[PDB]
Amino acid sequence: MRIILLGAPGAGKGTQAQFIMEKYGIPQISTGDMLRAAVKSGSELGKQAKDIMDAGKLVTDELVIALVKERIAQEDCRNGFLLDGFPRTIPQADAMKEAGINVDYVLEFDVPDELIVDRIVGRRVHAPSGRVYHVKFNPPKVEGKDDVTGEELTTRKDDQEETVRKRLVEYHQMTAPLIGYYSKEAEAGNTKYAKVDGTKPVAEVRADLEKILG
Ligand SMILES: Nc1nc2c(ncn2[C@@H]2O[C@H](COP(=O)(O)OP(=O)(O)CP(=O)(O)O)[C@@H](O)[C@H]2O)c(=O)[nH]1
Ligand SMILES: [Mg+2]
Repeated sequence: MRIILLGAPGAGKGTQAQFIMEKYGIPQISTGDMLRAAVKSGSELGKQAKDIMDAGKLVTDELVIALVKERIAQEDCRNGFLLDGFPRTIPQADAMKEAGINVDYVLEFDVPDELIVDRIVGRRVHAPSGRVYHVKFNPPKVEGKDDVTGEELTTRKDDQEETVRKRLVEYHQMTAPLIGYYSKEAEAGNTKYAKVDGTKPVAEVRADLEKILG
């Protein structure tokens, strides 16, 4: 089973990764994990990636696709793989096709923007220890305090509402054509495509996934 899982930043698609991995006996793979592992390994692609990253440059789509192709040839992908959060653009999807990398399902994990903003802006952290909380959905023991140390909890600057909203605007503009691309691929019989309501309780999402995936 070969699955691409797509979702907006903050939607929390990763909440279903372990369910999928355990269902099919497949690893969760990502461009970030692939790059880190390649650089650490000193492989040929890893050396190219390290030189680019060490200069503060972005790896090319061609190198990213080559890393995907290499990753899925590894023995742990014999049963398939869960490719998390990539492709991100039509050019990247077409490069997957040109390279010969088809998947069985593309799953779009949807959460409304306003709920994403709620899910994120309510987060609070204790930076010294990296413990995190949420005001409405997972309140702390003592209002505004880490129930351990009692130091004033903070909010991460990346989690500021205006930064969150800007990220979502950019994501939808980038992703709309890609969703349409995969719906077309499904119409052509090359893959299957389904949207998932990620706002539901996790067991409800899981049941919806089971109906999609058979
Ligand atoms: N912080 C940050 N994240 C970004 C940016 N652009 C895209 N992202 C993506 O947004 C996500 C932010 O993480 P988080 O707020 O935990 O979102 P999430 O949906 O719960 C994480 P997951 O997709 O694994 O379930 C990351 O997956 C990150 O790769 C950016 O400019 N800043
Ligand atoms: Mg994830």
